[PDB]
Amino acid sequence: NECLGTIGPVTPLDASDFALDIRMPGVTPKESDTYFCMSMRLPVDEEAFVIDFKPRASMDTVHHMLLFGCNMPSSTGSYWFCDEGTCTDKANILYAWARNAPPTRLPKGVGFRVGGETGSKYFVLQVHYGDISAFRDNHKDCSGVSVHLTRVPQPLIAGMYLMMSVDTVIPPGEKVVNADISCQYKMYPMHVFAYRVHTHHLGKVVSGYRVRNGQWTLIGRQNPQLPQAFYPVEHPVDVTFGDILAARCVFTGEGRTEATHIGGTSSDEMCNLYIMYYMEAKYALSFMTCTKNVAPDMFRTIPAEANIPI
Ligand SMILES: [Cu+2]
Ligand SMILES: [Cu+2]
Ligand code: NI
Repeated sequence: NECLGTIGPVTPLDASDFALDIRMPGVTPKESDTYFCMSMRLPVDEEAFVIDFKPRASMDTVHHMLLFGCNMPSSTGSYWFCDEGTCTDKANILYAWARNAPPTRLPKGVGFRVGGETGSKYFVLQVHYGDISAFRDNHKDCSGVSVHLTRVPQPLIAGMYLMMSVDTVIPPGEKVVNADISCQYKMYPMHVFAYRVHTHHLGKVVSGYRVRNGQWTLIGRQNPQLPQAFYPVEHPVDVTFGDILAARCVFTGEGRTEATHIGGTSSDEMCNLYIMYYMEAKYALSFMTCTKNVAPDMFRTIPAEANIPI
């Protein structure tokens, strides 16, 4: 979508609301599959709430876009290759836009808390230029996301529960390697409303579940090779103190002449399940993470769908 020019990136929507456009600074990808990053300091220092997102993506070149909240972008520059890093501190994903899998809106009354003393001070945008054909014109690109921010406190707060493997090793040619992740939930109840799966080329299926008294409730199941957008859940699933979140990524080593471990490059793998949730404002925490596997055995009871592709 058009570069903003003279009007700037901030549009007053009303006294309490305003839209902030986060766009690439007129960039021109010179190689296919370029990952460019840029940051935007929040205009206000006080706490605000992000209540909507509107993509401004060029349907041709842009493969996917991710918007994160953090306090220390990886670079002080205008833009930079994301392979340099997104955020020095923890990058809290807030939005993902995938080319052929349109994003779902946040439920109304739900917002991510930013700014203030504890929320993100910056937004970091990542734009993945896949096919850079339409860039021979050597035209500058300003794709991005328009965020709707409000100072009006939201009754439900959005957060992210990230389950990620750190130790997986996929022997070469190995037909099937599983990456199990599990943790006991120890906070106030959260309600999952969307999920996103992330894996590199060896990923076949990624599934996540709430396990309560031994029964498995599907949160989300997706083939990570399909566009990695946040997909809505079939039905809202509350996760409560006492429950255990379980996730499994099914990989294959076929095609690889060497072992593949967890890592950031395409020759490495990742097993990430982003579980987007909402919590009552007074009980809400913005992010939780599980990088462990506390109930290995429990996986003997994982639904068969978790192993069969989709
Ligand atoms: Cu992409
Ligand atoms: Cu990755
Ligand atoms: Ni409920």
